[PDB]
Amino acid sequence: AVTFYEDINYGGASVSLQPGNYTLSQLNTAKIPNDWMSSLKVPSGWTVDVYENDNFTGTKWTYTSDTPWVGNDANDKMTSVKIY
Amino acid sequence: KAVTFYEDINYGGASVSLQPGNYTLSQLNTAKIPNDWMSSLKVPSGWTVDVYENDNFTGTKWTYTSDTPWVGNDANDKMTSVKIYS
Ligand SMILES: [Ca+2]
Ligand SMILES: [Ca+2]
Ligand SMILES: [Ca+2]
Ligand SMILES: [Ca+2]
Repeated sequence: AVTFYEDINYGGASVSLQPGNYTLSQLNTAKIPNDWMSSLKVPSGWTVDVYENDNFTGTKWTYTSDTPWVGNDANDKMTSVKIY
Repeated sequence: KAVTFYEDINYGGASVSLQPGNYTLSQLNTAKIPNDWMSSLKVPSGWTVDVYENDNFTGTKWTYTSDTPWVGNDANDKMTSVKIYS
């Protein structure tokens, strides 16, 4: 599973998700708010595509390993996400 | 690294740089890229650009993997939505 974090360097509230394609509604149901994610852990061999807008549209930021900082553009922008 | 779209062939005219992602017509226009406008593009190494004729990634699809001074006659001024990925 992938773990998403509120704050940089794996800080604040955290929620883990198995692979899948999660819309904003599905994220909210798992207690992940909109425009909230700052860091994440990604198991080796997995890809996380973070989308700026809902339904897997808008800018996409790709992570293939643990990161304490998603970057200036990606920070607090996650609205949908694909994990595969 | 970003994809730069140009108004005219040979990287001419107005230009807009875009990060990877799946952009609908609405999102393209918000990024200041008009409909049916793109004529050439620069593509970062190892990136793929899927240019769609219609909205929501439908219609004819043209694919580019390097700097392209001439998108081709069919593709020219037809970009309405686009997927950029590595
Ligand atoms: Ca945050
Ligand atoms: Ca967002
Ligand atoms: Ca043009
Ligand atoms: Ca078109």
